[PDB]
Amino acid sequence: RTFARRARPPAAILFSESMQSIPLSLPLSRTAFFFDFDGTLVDLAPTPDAIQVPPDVPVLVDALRQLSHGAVAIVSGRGIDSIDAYLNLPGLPVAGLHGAERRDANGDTQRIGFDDPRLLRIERELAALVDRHPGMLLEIKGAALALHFRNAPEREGVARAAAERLVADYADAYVLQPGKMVFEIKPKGVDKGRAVAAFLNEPPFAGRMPVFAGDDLTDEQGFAVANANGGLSIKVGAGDTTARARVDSVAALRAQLARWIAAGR
Amino acid sequence: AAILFSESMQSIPLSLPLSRTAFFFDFDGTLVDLAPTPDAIQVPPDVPVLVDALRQLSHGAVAIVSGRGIDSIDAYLNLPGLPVAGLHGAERRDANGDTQRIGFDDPRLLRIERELAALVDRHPGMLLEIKGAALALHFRNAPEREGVARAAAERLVADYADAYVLQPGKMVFEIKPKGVDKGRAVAAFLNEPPFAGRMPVFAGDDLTDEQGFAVANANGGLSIKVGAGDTTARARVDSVAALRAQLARWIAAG
Ligand SMILES: [Cl-]
Ligand SMILES: [Mg+2]
Ligand SMILES: [Mg+2]
Repeated sequence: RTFARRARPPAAILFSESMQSIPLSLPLSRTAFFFDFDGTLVDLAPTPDAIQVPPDVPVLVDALRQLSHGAVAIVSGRGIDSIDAYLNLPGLPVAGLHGAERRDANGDTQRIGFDDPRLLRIERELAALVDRHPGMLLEIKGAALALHFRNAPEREGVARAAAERLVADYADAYVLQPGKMVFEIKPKGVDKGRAVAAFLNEPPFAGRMPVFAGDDLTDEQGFAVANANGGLSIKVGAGDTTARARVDSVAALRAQLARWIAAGR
Repeated sequence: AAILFSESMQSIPLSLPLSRTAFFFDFDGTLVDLAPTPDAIQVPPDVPVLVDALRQLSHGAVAIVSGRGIDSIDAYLNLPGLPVAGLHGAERRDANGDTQRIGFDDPRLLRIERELAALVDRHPGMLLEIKGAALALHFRNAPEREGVARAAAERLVADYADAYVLQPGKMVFEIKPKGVDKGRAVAAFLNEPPFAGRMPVFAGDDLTDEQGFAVANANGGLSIKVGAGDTTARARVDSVAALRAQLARWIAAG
């Protein structure tokens, strides 16, 4: 009785399942761009509050946004408000907190897990933990928490055991997200891949070839979704990855975006 | 160090490391309920008890930051040597008991005040309110004189733009010395022992507290808005009583 007629997909480029060379150019108005922030567009700093955002970063993101007609999103472990504080690009689509909050292209923001009483109980136990361990840093991120040990590397074991134990106490609602010198605790059932897939179901992203660039373990789910959709996954820096392409550094990734922009306009 | 709040909304934490936290509280509408007139406020004895307990447990890193003057705060709190920034920062008693004033007795303020006293004497309904080092030109009871009030106030501020700023309000134009606001008072405290180096908490209820929220946030701390309204504060509580309940729990956890 009913059919499922589709329009020919706007994507004009497909990447196969193999390692790939980063293209010289991309048809910017048929491509969707998803970027992690720390360690990807901006260098990782000794603490989250110490990152330095060069002026090139907002200029390049905004030019990509213009030339692609809005199909650029930040998909970060930071909160949306933090990303807004550093780029000040009004109305930029942002998935923050590994997908626990997302602002779509209309500017509507959805959040999950904020004000959850269990997070406050987890937070209180981690606060006591970092009290006993100088050099560890507890970062409170709205609906998520980050247990940093970059300045106490000898405490990686106690950070892991504490975070794994608290997550297990609330395993129905929370999940662990390891990262470089950090363990983050975040609501269950949201991730960077799901956030990318949600963007790709909405204008202006829908039907376009996706690009995803990231540097850490959380980003592998973004690479997975970009690959499943025939797109281009770019790992920044060293490490095993499912990304199809790799660049050495934040500067080298930045340089790729700059070339795509120049080739476009 | 140890505890950082990100730029995001935030829940009120169940506890805080009191010996490593700095606390800054607005007074009216934040620690005590709003009143129709300034002297009609009632300060329950809970307020000085909770403030003093936090002062002891944090080893001195508690300050009041209010538009009220220091002497008024002392009259209601009776807490000896409590650090207090009064009159929006125009007077500030530090942790050593020394009071620093900005613009008090300035010859220029008295000249501005004399010009405005001439203006208000001609135009009934207008009222000149004198607030130590700052002035307020009211026209609530003479609303048809708003343009006269605006031109005169702007002209006088312009004659001393080096040192005075104009701030419009509801049926009023405020003339304040430069560098006088709650954010600057917070910032000054955080450059002094025992506040220096500590994660700040700042609680407030209206627009004059927004700069205090911004300073707490810049330092990775906890800004708390009392009541409804748009704010830059990261956390929110429903009421004066609700905020007091948070302080009470933080103390009891200590
Ligand atoms: Cl993820
Ligand atoms: Mg990253
Ligand atoms: Mg107030």
